[PDB]
Amino acid sequence: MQGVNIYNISAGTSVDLAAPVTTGDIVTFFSSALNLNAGAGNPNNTTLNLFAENGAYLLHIAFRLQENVIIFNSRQPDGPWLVEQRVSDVANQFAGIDGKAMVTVFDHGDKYQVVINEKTVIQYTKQISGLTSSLSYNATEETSIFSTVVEAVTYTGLA
Amino acid sequence: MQGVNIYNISAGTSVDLAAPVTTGDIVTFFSSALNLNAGAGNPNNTTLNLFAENGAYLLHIAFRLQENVIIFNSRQPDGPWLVEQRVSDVANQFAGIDGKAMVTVFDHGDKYQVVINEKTVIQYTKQISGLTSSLSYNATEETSIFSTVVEAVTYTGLA
Ligand SMILES: CC(=O)N[C@H]1[C@@H](Oc2ccc([N+](=O)[O-])cc2)O[C@H](CO)[C@H](O)[C@@H]1O[C@@H]1O[C@H](CO)[C@H](O)[C@H](O)[C@H]1O
Ligand SMILES: CC(=O)N[C@H]1[C@@H](Oc2ccc([N+](=O)[O-])cc2)O[C@H](CO)[C@H](O)[C@@H]1O[C@@H]1O[C@H](CO)[C@H](O)[C@H](O)[C@H]1O
Repeated sequence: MQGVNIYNISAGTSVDLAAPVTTGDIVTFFSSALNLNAGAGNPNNTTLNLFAENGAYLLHIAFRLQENVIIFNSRQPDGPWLVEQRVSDVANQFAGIDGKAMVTVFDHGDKYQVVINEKTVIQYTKQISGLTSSLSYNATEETSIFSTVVEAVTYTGLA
Repeated sequence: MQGVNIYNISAGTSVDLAAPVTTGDIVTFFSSALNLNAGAGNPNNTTLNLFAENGAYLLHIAFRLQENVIIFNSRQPDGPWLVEQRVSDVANQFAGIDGKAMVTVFDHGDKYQVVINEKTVIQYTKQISGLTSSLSYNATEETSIFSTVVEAVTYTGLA
């Protein structure tokens, strides 16, 4: 059965999905703000994460203004960060829409397709496989590029 | 190639899709407001529509607060309106989210699954088949239950 689930994620918190995200599923994060003037992160300004049930970072999306890049990586719950994939020119990815943004992740089985607004920024070859059972939005109340609360909407049971 | 498209639909207007919505695709209408104290409709307070290339209403979603029902119907290019399907208790369908709302439509080929926020309100067996090439949001300032502008996000090329 296809379903839609909605979550309010406050900066620095995580949520367990009522409906896990697997191959064929979609998750979109909505921000009611776009603060490209957030300044230096620590080192990240904002991160959006998809976690496996074992706590592994299946997909880690990090916006780092001080380096003008968007980083994509994975990490076992007990291992070190793996190989980073980077997309340069942050402002460029959000161009066209001001004061807000949306980041969509399509779980394609072997890859995660990440779209910022209407622009696909990367076809991320997975470094770790599995279903996503938790999501998180991490940032400080001072240096995040997104609103204090980010809304996550999942479309599951699609396949 | 899976894609995300965003449209800003002002009340009383329609938009042509850059990427048509077909079987397996999804469209979600986002309202930045939810006025359940709107004046009586005549008879509709708000309607959301998916049109075929020929102008047929593939799916017509009409909210009627005063009558306390949501109407689902289809209309042939030159009319007439077809068989209406109704769902009672409008307020209850939006229960869970205050001051805003989302209506999602899944095109399952033989049916359209409509979900208000997280609740599926109907599995509408199509009366008219075909590709969705445009969308519309109709309402006026005093009768609408939604915001002046409704944002529509389409997820296509999913199948
Ligand atoms: C502070 C900082 O920019 N950290 C970067 C940096 O980390 C290292 C680690 C070790 C050494 N070294 O022994 O010489 C140099 C730099 O580069 C890393 C990539 O090579 C990371 O970018 C790291 O930041 C961390 O990135 C991960 C995701 O990959 C995650 O975002 C962490 O929160 C972040 O600290
Ligand atoms: C005004 C109104 O309530 N229109 C309804 C109604 O149509 C009639 C027809 C005759 C009379 N009357 O002689 O007193 C009153 C109401 O019921 C129709 C269904 O039997 C429709 O629901 C009609 O509204 C129209 O519905 C279609 C979708 O089916 C669409 O929403 C039109 O915009 C709407 O006017």
